[PDB]
Amino acid sequence: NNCPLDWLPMNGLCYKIFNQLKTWEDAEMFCRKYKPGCHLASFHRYGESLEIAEYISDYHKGQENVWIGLRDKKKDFSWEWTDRSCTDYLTWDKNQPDHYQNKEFCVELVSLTGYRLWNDQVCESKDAFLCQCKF
Amino acid sequence: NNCPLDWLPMNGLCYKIFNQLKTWEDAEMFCRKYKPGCHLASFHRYGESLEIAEYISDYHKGQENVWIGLRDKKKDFSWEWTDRSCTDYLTWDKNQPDHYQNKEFCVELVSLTGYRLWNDQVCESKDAFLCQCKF
Amino acid sequence: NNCPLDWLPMNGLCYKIFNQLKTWEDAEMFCRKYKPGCHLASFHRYGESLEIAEYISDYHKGQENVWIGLRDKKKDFSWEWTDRSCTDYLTWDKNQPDHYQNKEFCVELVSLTGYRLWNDQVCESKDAFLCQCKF
Amino acid sequence: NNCPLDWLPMNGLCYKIFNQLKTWEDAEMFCRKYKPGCHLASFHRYGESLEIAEYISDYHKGQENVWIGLRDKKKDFSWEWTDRSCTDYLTWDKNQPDHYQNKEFCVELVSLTGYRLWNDQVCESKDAFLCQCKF
Amino acid sequence: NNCPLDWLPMNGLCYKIFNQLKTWEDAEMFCRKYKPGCHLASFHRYGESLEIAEYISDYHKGQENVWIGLRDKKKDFSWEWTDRSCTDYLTWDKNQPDHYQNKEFCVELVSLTGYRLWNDQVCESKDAFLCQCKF
Amino acid sequence: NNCPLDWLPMNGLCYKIFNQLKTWEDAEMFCRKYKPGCHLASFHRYGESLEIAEYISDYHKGQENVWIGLRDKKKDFSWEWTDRSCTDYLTWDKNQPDHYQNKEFCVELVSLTGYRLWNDQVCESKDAFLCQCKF
Amino acid sequence: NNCPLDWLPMNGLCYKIFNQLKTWEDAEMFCRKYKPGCHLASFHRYGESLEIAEYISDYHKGQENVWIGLRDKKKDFSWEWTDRSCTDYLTWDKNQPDHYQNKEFCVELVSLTGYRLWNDQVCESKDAFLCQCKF
Amino acid sequence: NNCPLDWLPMNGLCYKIFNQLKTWEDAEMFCRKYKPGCHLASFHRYGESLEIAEYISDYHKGQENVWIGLRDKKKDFSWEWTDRSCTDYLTWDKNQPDHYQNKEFCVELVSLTGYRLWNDQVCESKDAFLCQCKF
Amino acid sequence: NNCPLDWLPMNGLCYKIFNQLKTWEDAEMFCRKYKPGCHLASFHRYGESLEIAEYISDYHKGQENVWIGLRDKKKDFSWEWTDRSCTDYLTWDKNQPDHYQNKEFCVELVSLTGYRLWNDQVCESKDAFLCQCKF
Amino acid sequence: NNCPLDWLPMNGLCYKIFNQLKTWEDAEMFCRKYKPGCHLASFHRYGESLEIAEYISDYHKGQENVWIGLRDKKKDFSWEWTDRSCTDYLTWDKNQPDHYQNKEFCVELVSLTGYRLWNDQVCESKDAFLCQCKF
Ligand SMILES: OC[C@H]1O[C@@H](O[C@H]2[C@H](O)[C@@H](O)[C@H](O)O[C@@H]2CO)[C@H](O)[C@@H](O)[C@H]1O
Ligand SMILES: OC[C@H]1O[C@@H](O[C@H]2[C@H](O)[C@@H](O)[C@H](O)O[C@@H]2CO)[C@H](O)[C@@H](O)[C@H]1O
Ligand SMILES: OC[C@H]1O[C@@H](O[C@H]2[C@H](O)[C@@H](O)[C@H](O)O[C@@H]2CO)[C@H](O)[C@@H](O)[C@H]1O
Ligand SMILES: OC[C@H]1O[C@@H](O[C@H]2[C@H](O)[C@@H](O)[C@H](O)O[C@@H]2CO)[C@H](O)[C@@H](O)[C@H]1O
Ligand SMILES: OC[C@H]1O[C@@H](O[C@H]2[C@H](O)[C@@H](O)[C@H](O)O[C@@H]2CO)[C@H](O)[C@@H](O)[C@H]1O
Ligand SMILES: OC[C@H]1O[C@@H](O[C@H]2[C@H](O)[C@@H](O)[C@H](O)O[C@@H]2CO)[C@H](O)[C@@H](O)[C@H]1O
Ligand SMILES: OC[C@H]1O[C@@H](O[C@H]2[C@H](O)[C@@H](O)[C@H](O)O[C@@H]2CO)[C@H](O)[C@@H](O)[C@H]1O
Ligand SMILES: OC[C@H]1O[C@@H](O[C@H]2[C@H](O)[C@@H](O)[C@H](O)O[C@@H]2CO)[C@H](O)[C@@H](O)[C@H]1O
Ligand SMILES: OC[C@H]1O[C@@H](O[C@H]2[C@H](O)[C@@H](O)[C@H](O)O[C@@H]2CO)[C@H](O)[C@@H](O)[C@H]1O
Ligand SMILES: OC[C@H]1O[C@@H](O[C@H]2[C@H](O)[C@@H](O)[C@H](O)O[C@@H]2CO)[C@H](O)[C@@H](O)[C@H]1O
Ligand SMILES: [Ca+2]
Ligand SMILES: [Ca+2]
Ligand SMILES: [Ca+2]
Ligand SMILES: [Ca+2]
Ligand SMILES: [Ca+2]
Ligand SMILES: [Ca+2]
Ligand SMILES: [Ca+2]
Ligand SMILES: [Ca+2]
Ligand SMILES: [Ca+2]
Ligand SMILES: [Ca+2]
Ligand SMILES: [Cl-]
Ligand SMILES: [Cl-]
Ligand code: NA
Ligand code: NA
Ligand code: NA
Ligand code: NA
Ligand code: NA
Ligand code: NA
Ligand code: NA
Ligand code: NA
Ligand code: NA
Ligand code: NA
Repeated sequence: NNCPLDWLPMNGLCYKIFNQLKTWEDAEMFCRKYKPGCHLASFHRYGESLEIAEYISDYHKGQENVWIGLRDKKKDFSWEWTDRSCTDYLTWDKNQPDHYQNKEFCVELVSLTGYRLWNDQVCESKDAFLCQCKF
Repeated sequence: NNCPLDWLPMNGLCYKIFNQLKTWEDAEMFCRKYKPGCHLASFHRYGESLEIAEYISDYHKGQENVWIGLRDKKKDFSWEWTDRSCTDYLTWDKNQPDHYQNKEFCVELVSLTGYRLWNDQVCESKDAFLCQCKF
Repeated sequence: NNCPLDWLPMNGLCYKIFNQLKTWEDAEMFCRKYKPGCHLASFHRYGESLEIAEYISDYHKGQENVWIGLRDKKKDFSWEWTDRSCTDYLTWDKNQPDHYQNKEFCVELVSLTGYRLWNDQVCESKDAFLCQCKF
Repeated sequence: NNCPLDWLPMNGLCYKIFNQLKTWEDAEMFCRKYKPGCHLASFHRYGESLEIAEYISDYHKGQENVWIGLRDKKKDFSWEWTDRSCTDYLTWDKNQPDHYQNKEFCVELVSLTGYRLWNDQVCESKDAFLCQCKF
Repeated sequence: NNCPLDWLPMNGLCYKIFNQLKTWEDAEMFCRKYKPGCHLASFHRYGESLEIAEYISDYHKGQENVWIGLRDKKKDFSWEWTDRSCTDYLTWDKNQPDHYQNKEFCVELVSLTGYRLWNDQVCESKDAFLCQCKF
Repeated sequence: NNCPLDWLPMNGLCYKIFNQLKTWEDAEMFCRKYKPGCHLASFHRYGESLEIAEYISDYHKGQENVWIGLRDKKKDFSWEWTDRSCTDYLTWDKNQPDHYQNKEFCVELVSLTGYRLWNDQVCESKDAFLCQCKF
Repeated sequence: NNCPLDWLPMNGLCYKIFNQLKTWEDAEMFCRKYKPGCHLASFHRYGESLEIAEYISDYHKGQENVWIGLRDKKKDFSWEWTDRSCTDYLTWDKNQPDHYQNKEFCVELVSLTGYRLWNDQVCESKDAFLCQCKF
Repeated sequence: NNCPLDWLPMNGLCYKIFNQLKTWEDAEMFCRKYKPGCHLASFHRYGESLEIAEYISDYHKGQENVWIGLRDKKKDFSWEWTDRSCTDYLTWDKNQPDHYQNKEFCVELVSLTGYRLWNDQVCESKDAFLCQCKF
Repeated sequence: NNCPLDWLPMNGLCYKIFNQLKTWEDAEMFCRKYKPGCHLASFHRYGESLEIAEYISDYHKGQENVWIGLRDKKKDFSWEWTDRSCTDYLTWDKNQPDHYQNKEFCVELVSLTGYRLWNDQVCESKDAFLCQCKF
Repeated sequence: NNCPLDWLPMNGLCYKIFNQLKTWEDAEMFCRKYKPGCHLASFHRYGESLEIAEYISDYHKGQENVWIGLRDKKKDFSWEWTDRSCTDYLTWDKNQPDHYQNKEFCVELVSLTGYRLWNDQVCESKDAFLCQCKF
């Protein structure tokens, strides 16, 4: 009804992991250009993080990390979602975010954590990615 | 429509009884692989038990017991649903759960009770099963 | 399109008259086996009665009365709907229900009242019937 | 979606102009038998008159007037809608309704006014007609 | 799904930029004649401007401006939407509207502003256009 | 609180039986002049009839009938509520309304029916009355 | 409660007729300074005209007309409400508005019509006035 | 806001235990006559039972049992609430209901269970009671 | 009455201008200490801007600008509301914000724009201010 | 209004910090005795922690830690809220909970963290406390 068969429906939106590897920026443009009304995913509750993590664990083969829509463009710990939603929830991995070497401003789901925790990472890294769309 | 023709729409979700016999664990992952977001069914009110019980008695094939999403992971009688909803409702059959022979940590609907009551059973045993999805 | 094109959409559900003549219980089992989530129809509002009456008058030829889902299972004047919804609405015909000779425990729409009012009738009578479904 | 592609969705219902010419009675019965849950159209606010008027102009060419669901069944200026909705809104053309020569009891949208205003007319006149359905 | 796959679902409606050059009036008629209930788009919220601006930037390349449904038919700065919705939100570009040379009465989204802001333009100019439909 | 302590809160409105005897018109004017936005009560649901019937039985002793806001001003059975709400629910007593002797045009709740059913009565008769107000 | 006892609650706002005589400008400023969130009244549906008309008749005796919030600020028949709401509804008296002798730019409810219909009048005329507030 | 200080607010309603002792019938009439829109309490979810039980334990001194609105007038296990709500939830004590000596048709909260479980009891018994009101 | 009589009710909250002149931070602490749940005002809709502008123009004498709750805490152009609501709406004045000489990090309504548009200003400036509260 | 003047309204409930020092248990029963339905506060999202933290820092008296409704009854680290809401959120301070000296099974907001983080503490120790009510 709300979403096509191969998309995860949650709180009015539809989510899908893509196994293809891309930079954070390339992943966002792809989601946006996939169908009108799409972006890399934004998270707003713990239940979402867990339902999403399990979904990726079941539908994604490999240990590659997954890009999500959070980023720090101003480069000063002001994380914002590409979909323009509120940053009213977080779940950083242990010791994150750390702006490692001052080159990490794009967020990724950490494979080692069952895709449940976030990590700021180099945007030029090649990760799989999670799109979020309205249908 | 809210659900495909052969699914039971109920309080916003869709349910279906599958007659193929599987272990509790394979019944779960089967549901999750039918479509992203599905799980073995969870119950939260008396009306659902009755509705579900009637649906199964009308649509199943055979006289098998049915696996649902409730399971005792810690083995300390701490029942949790695979869909992560709160365990705010329970409807055990007479004298259950009994962790019989300390080898029962999975819940099934009991066929002899017309599929209304629950019973903790051996997870490696095979049963028919009830999936729950959001479309 | 909440319903197939040959069903009447009404307050979240779908309705359809079946002109084949059946006993009250055979009608209920036919609705039940039609598709999951169906029963003989339940009524909860004055507006539903008038809408259903006209629908029946237009799609139901002849003057056979029509079975709906109300019945007195305990034979004690406690009317219940087969869909388990609340009995919070009643529109009995003149001098009904009367449990005539204590042999009438099933409810039908009365052809003579333009299918607006109800009558308790011998359950084994053959009437056309109104199914209700969730799609 | 709320309506088929060939229909106009407005405030919860679906509307379609039919260009076949019919008497008011035949137009009402055609709508009723088109599919369950339909009637000639009722109007309740100025926006609806304006939206319908433009819709007909775009999808109904020619100078034929259009039947709608208002009629004077008691013949004493008691205008009621066939869909049983409230007569809480009227938009009569200049000097209407007038029961001209006591032969006018059905209401049509007047082509010369761009289908904005109403006229009471001989029910046996052949006009195009506007149906309203629930899907 | 609320909209066809190549349309943008937004607050109950569906939007689509058509990359064809037309005068303001031809663009309105094209939308109106597409399916019943469409018009050049109306805007009522800041979030809509941002969402539309981004969508247009991604699905409409080049520098052609885009027609929207606002127009000053009376020519005394009384801006009205073709879909008759209320003019309760405005987002004019710097120093607009200005009725430049008494020849500008139709509104367009300005490419140079990233399609975020509005400008009144000569109605016979050729722009791409944004349709809005209710499905 | 939605209503003063001696008024019955029901579906957004406040109701109160006044145990004073008045003609139908004096009863309407009394309610109207009580506070801005009051009228003799209008009814739209079966649940309201039951709730009101019980309330009146408990707070109005004796056998005097009770005026409600339904009246046939035109005298051709066109029943309208004084609060201008839609006449979309009726619950006439046996064989009513009958315009007995061409002198009955105002409606009252019938004491002998437990204030559940309606009757058209001579407007100059003295009944207690039921006011409805928006606070 | 939604409004004080001395005010009429209608569709979310509160209305009160003031019997003091004032020019249209003084009436608008009195409403604004009465308390934050008030203006002379705006109308958007026929029900409101009818409810307001009766309210004024009951709580405003005498033959004085009543100021409401509609006015032609540009002086070219561009009627706008002081509360910035949409002019989506009009109910002018016979042959109004007429800009009689080019001195009429403010709108009053006409006493001779029972306060149902409107007239454009000399803004400096002393009329009673209707305020609208949020509480 | 919703309820007076000494009442427990839950799901739109207000609840209060009265320490005075009365028969079931006398307790119901008292609630009804206390203020318009009151009855002995009805329960519809487990959380209600527990929040209520705790409230009574804290505000009620003594070990006397508490009457609630459930009863079996037809005397055949058809329990219904005096407030006319659905019987979509139950929580009988161990081995209840038992229609002991065929003289128990009124329900009471069992003090020994911390007022959490129900017991069918003699209606002529003197218990404290829980009223439920709308304000 | 969602608010005290000297406050402006608006979309669930209450607003009030304070004419005393304070630095941006002293204004925020004054709103905070006024009553629990108060801050300098946040804006989220075009309609709020216009309503607040008129309210200020009527209850605020003089031309002192007015502090609102937006500020750039990280001094990096990342504007946040003191009430922690989402920055999903902006209405900057011409050529603002400009961080003039890198000393302006607090936002005020501009008197010259009729209090409609915003300007980033030196936080130590003395302005009147707008509080917002939940009552 | 939703709450009394000296209470903090937040997501439908009312909160207040009490400075009187009490044991965790007496703080709980004190809240329950302030009004039926109250309990020590429960948290379910990051925004509440921040809102509450700020409120307390502004309205308390002293530098005491604050008791909240979370407590480990079974002493097996199974935290439950006194208001019976699900424990779907947690925000422990550094290295907590530690069941230190196996004598800590009650949670307090830590003053040195600006009242944002939690810590399990000795239940017999005294602290300021945060009540939560529904009015
Ligand atoms: O060194 C900081 C760096 O950590 C990376 O993640 C580490 C992780 O913290 C560590 O526990 C694991 O063993 O190896 C990972 C990969 O080196 C992050 O990817 C990076 O963003 C920084 O946070
Ligand atoms: O012995 C515990 C065991 O009981 C099984 O159920 C029994 C049931 O108790 C008995 O009354 C019936 O006749 O036979 C059933 C099947 O042996 C449960 O299936 C099992 O899970 C345990 O609970
Ligand atoms: O007499 C009890 C019996 O009545 C039937 O209804 C009658 C009805 O009263 C009469 O008006 C009509 O002409 O004939 C009907 C059929 O004989 C009911 O159908 C039956 O259920 C009983 O209630
Ligand atoms: O004479 C009453 C008659 O009017 C018809 O309408 C007229 C209309 O008023 C006039 O402006 C136009 O030029 O000619 C129409 C047709 O003669 C109505 O159609 C008819 O119903 C009567 O009301
Ligand atoms: O001069 C009025 C005219 O402005 C056009 O916009 C111009 C703008 O004036 C100029 O400064 C900028 O460099 O180029 C813009 C695009 O041509 C408007 O497009 C036109 O409608 C008038 O308003
Ligand atoms: O006869 C018409 C008349 O009926 C009154 O009701 C009577 C009823 O006719 C009678 O059978 C019963 O015993 O007493 C009723 C109460 O007087 C209506 O009240 C009146 O309005 C007319 O409809
Ligand atoms: O002549 C235009 C003039 O009309 C006034 O209203 C008239 C009204 O039309 C008439 O029916 C009544 O008897 O006398 C009124 C007052 O002369 C309007 O008040 C005025 O504004 C003009 O429109
Ligand atoms: O004897 C059945 C009878 O039980 C009463 O309750 C008992 C309860 O079951 C028992 O465990 C306790 O020791 O004493 C109670 C009082 O005798 C019920 O009150 C009655 O309704 C029956 O169910
Ligand atoms: O020049 C930057 C400076 O501008 C101030 O605003 C000016 C405004 O540009 C001008 O139109 C008006 O006449 O005078 C204002 C005050 O000098 C802003 O107030 C200031 O914050 C900076 O943005
Ligand atoms: O030792 C465990 C104990 O810690 C207390 O908190 C300490 C805190 O760890 C330390 O950093 C700070 O300087 O002093 C605090 C007070 O001693 C907790 O209060 C207590 O509950 C335990 O967790
Ligand atoms: Ca990192
Ligand atoms: Ca078992
Ligand atoms: Ca019968
Ligand atoms: Ca005519
Ligand atoms: Ca221009
Ligand atoms: Ca009568
Ligand atoms: Ca005039
Ligand atoms: Ca018993
Ligand atoms: Ca500036
Ligand atoms: Ca600790
Ligand atoms: Cl009803
Ligand atoms: Cl907006
Ligand atoms: Na999301
Ligand atoms: Na479930
Ligand atoms: Na039904
Ligand atoms: Na209609
Ligand atoms: Na739009
Ligand atoms: Na009413
Ligand atoms: Na208004
Ligand atoms: Na209840
Ligand atoms: Na705000
Ligand atoms: Na809470």
